[PDB]
Amino acid sequence: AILAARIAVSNLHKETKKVFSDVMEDLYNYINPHNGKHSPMVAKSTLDIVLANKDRLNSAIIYDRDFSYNYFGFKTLERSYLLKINGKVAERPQHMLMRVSVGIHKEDIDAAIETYNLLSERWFTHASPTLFNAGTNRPQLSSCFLLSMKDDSIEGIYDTLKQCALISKSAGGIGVAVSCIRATGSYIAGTNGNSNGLVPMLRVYNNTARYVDQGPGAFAIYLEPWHLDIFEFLDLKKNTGKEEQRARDLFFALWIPDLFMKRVETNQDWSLMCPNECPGLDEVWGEEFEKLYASYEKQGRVRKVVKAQQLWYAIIESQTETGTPYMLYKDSCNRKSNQQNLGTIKCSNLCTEIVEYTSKDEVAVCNLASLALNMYVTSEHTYDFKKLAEVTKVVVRNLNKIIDINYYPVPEACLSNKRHRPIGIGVQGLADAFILMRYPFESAEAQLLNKQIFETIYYGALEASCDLAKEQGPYETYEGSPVSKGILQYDMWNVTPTDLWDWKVLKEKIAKYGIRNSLLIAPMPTASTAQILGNNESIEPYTSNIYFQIVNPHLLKDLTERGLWHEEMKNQIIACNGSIQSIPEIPDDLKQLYKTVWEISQKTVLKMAAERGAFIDQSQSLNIHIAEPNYGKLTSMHFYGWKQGLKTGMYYLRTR
Ligand SMILES: C[C@H](c1cccc2ccccc12)[C@H](NS(=O)(=O)c1ccc(Br)cc1)c1n[nH]c(=O)o1
Ligand SMILES: Cc1cn([C@H]2C[C@H](O)[C@@H](COP(=O)(O)OP(=O)(O)OP(=O)(O)O)O2)c(=O)[nH]c1=O
Ligand SMILES: [Mg+2]
Repeated sequence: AILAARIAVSNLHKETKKVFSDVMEDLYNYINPHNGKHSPMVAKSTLDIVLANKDRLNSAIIYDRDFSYNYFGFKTLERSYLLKINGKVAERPQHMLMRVSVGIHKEDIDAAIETYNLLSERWFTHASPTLFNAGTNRPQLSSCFLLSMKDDSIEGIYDTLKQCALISKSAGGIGVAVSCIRATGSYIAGTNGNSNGLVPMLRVYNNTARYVDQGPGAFAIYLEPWHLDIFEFLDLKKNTGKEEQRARDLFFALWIPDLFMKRVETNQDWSLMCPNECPGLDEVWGEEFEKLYASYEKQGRVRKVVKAQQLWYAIIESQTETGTPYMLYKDSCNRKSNQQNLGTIKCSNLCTEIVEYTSKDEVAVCNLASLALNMYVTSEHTYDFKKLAEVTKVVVRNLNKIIDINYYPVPEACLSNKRHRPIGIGVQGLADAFILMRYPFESAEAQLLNKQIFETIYYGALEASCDLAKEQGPYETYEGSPVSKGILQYDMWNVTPTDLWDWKVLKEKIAKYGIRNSLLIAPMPTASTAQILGNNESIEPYTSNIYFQIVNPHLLKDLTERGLWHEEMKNQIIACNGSIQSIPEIPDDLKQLYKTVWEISQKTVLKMAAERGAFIDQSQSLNIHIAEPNYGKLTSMHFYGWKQGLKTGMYYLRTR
């Protein structure tokens, strides 16, 4: 595959123009061969700027950087990231990167080139939609969106459905909070009828997701477990059953109050409620939620009572069957959100890393990028935290520009992003960083470096956001927020950061100028970009020693350098489903370093998530890998994560 990749890049170079401004002119002049219609594939404002600075821009680009991409990463770029004219790729990766850089920075050519170099050297990456759409007409640069139901009426349900349609069309994933919609059997005063509840409503969402493609629609549906239709909700993804009791193309998440977990643990009863009868449960959290909920129980405003454990069993069994629902702890998400001055946060997003406020007037937006953590390790096996912080500042300014540039699919999204200016900086290559540092994932050394990486990210992000506020003013809803009061994320976990960074001085800078962004950090999945860049995904442990059979480059390098490589090892790894643990020739220090996600404790995975979690103001797309699951294991895992203070206790459950 190494030679294959070079030939394919060489072929693309052969088959494309060299000069960036030339390619930009061809893209802009494009004429539809069917229509004879002039449909520019790049925006005029962007072309104007490129032609006006063509010598600097053209001569900045380093075409040899195209050879950096591995075989499958490059094919993925050819497949979806490089603009085509009549089915033939016109952009080199370098062209697309500069198109992106100018797309974000406009007149600021200094800025564009700095971004172009970071991106082309692979220090970080913008999100797929940004890479698709930057520098094009009506550019939709943001990844995903959150929304609440407008109202518990046919009017509201269908207006919200139209929003999802429009957003899906513009290539956004969606998280939707549905708990305010009344349940099965509940009275409808305007028709003198009774509601059929959530399921048939969700079947309309399900078919709308099948209908409207991203640029299939990906809608995660969020429900709080007090809702009367909670048991049916839990069946919607299952492969068995009647079509009318199924919504199999949606994704499912629970927005879990502390009270539920406490009542499961102490084996108490659990009241199911109808939201028309028991209003506002979704608009309070913590103690205020607890009081309200118990008050409705004392008022008899309850439709059904079950054992908390019977609903617990249903949740776990659904996860055993489908890997879902996702597990979010509502009170952890609200109690530790810088956005908590806005009101109660009703849901997360499609990938469970975004925690942002949504109302009938506001659709929250996820503005995302990831840092390639592997790049910050020196030949010395030391971590360049200073460089990591420096790159993080660049990314904050870039995402901040994206908020003002973005073409919003609905006006509610524009209003939310404009008022709160949240961003989500994540990571990839965490497992690679540890491997490069020679630290096993579970080691104490990895554990300290995990904290310190995320301390650095948060610090650098805050610093750039603060400089932005000094330059532009704080975001609109800043005063009255926890950070305006001197409360940073780790304080809300009661965590004292290491001595690596000077938080006292940063807090003084923030007390004086404030900050530009209500939120900053959010480790997202990185499924596409990690494969483009050749890193392990996001914060995940090592997936496998093999992925054409491509042995992991780091392992291959280490075994080659020791004299221990033999081409036979390939098939032994395959026979061991990606493991190197039972290969006798490989030394123990290497076996430890290259343990797979299936050989790594999930308890330590959750702990390490909680640990970094103190420095992540949003949440984290945290998958859980349990080869051989059972109810005790899942129970233990969820309760452990809940009690660690995790916002997102579980994204996907994976097994084998
Ligand atoms: C489910 C269980 C668990 C996951 C999280 C928190 C826990 C908290 C308390 C008790 C169990 C918990 C998990 N079981 S597991 O998936 O079979 C497994 C065990 C060891 C290794 Br190595 C890899 C996978 C586990 N990880 N570590 C540990 O001790 O258990
Ligand atoms: C009319 C109708 C409503 N519903 C649901 C949609 C909402 O969740 C809920 C109320 O719909 P609404 O459209 O609010 O009905 P309404 O205003 O006539 O009556 P009320 O004053 O009681 O609101 O009932 C159905 O599930 N099926 C139906 O055929
Ligand atoms: Mg009504």
